Amino acid sequence: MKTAISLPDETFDRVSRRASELGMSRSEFFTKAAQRYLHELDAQLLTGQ
Amino acid sequence: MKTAISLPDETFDRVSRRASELGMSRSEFFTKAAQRYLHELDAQLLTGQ
Repeated sequence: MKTAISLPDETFDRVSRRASELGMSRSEFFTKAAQRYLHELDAQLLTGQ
Repeated sequence: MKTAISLPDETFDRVSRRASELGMSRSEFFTKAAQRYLHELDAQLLTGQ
């Protein structure tokens, strides 16, 4: 299923930039983002204690 | 512009689930993911060097 996300154009450009910094695809980026996103959130929940 | 990412149902479920753990929308999800992704890598660089 294509994740249809409504993002700003500038923000879209930001995503496009990061996916390109890595050299991967936007799909791979979202895959890595989803995992990094949790690692970050979990780091905040841990640090928040 | 809308991000058109191609994610499997297994992964789509997981993204939508994360967004649901927060209780926010997938728009917010990617907004926060893109920013948290930056801090995630930043936490690896700062620590690494």
